[PDB]
This record gives sequence, structure tokens and C-alpha cells, in this order.
Amino acid sequence: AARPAKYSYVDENGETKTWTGQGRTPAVIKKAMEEQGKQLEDFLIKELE
Repeated sequence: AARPAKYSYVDENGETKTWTGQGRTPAVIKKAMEEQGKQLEDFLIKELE
């Protein structure tokens, strides 16, 4: 078994942090959903079946 996260996001220089979908939505993911109209697939790195 493994846990290589589920999503990844940026701040300035490149990829900065990652997330699994557990708990409160990360601030950049939240702002992308609400102020850029995005969905999680823009940040997804593994599987979303």
C-alpha cells in the first residue's frame, strides 16, 4: 500500500504543496474553485474515478 497524495498546487516558484481530499479545502484550491471557477481536476495528480 501507498499514499502519494491526490492533488498538488502552487504559490510562485512552482509546485509548493499537496493534498488528499481529507479535511478543510486548502486556501489556493478554495480560491481557484470560487474566484477562477475551476474544479479539482486542474490540481489532480493520481486518480478521480
